[PDB]
Amino acid sequence: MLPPDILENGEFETIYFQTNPTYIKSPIHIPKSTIGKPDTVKIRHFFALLHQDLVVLGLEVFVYLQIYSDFVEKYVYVSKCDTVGLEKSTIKWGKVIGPVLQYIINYNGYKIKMKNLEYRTLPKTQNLRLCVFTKPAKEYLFPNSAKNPYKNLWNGQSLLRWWISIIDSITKGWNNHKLMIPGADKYATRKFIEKYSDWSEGHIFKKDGLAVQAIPLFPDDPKGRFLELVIVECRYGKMTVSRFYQELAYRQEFLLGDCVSLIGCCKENLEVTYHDDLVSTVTISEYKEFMNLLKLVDFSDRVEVSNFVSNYRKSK
Repeated sequence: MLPPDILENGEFETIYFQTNPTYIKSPIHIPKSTIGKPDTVKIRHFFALLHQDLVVLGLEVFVYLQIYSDFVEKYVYVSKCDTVGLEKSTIKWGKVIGPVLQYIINYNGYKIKMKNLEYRTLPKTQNLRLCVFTKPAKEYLFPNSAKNPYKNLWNGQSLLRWWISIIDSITKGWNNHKLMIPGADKYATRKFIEKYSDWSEGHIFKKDGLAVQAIPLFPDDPKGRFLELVIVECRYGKMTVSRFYQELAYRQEFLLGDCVSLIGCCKENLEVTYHDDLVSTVTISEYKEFMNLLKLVDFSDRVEVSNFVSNYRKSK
């Protein structure tokens, strides 16, 4: 999951666990007329890097498996990524996030139970979709960490350049690499990807039809927050994909934001082999319990951070 260069024989330690694969309703609205509706299985991935007894880096990724008869539409959604900054870093965190995210993208050892009415076998043909949004918040995962002396505080453009470099390195040979900065003109968006030959402006989802039937609603996604409003306000039967992205540029999160951008990459018709890889798997409640404890930690306080790490090491 990580190179020996990064883990110096235990000076560093990883927290990594998945939720048990859980059936959910589709994040992309399928009609009820829809013929051949897929089953959607969601897996949460949490990764954290530890240096001695302190958290230094965190990454949360959600994997959605839209299981059809002959293939899987596999969506990999980066939920949150953050650093702590209590110590002088010494490590370029892209050299950790990259390999970890690539591991999560390519993981195919899920223990999926059969749909009711022993483990379900996934189709081998899988179409990958990697979905990332960039928005320079101060503390995505680690509260009060923006106060730390060695935390790098992104601006919108530097965070986008950082994510483009990471995603490009782990999506080599993929069918497309799409970047959209809602509200920016094409020339400004093109500047970020001028040195990336495989990247183009736009998005990866279906270009026409209703937006709710093409664009997935991910949790805590600026894109998804507008999709939520379209559904609540009952505009889901009228707003096209084109009109959605047009109006997305005028949302407060984007128009008042700092280079808030949306990245998508696809790889089509990848033959995957099932390969179990024994990792820590937890119930959803145990996952949320961990995440709720992490939200109550003062990550400006080495005492509270070391205590949180100590309590997790006890629970395994």
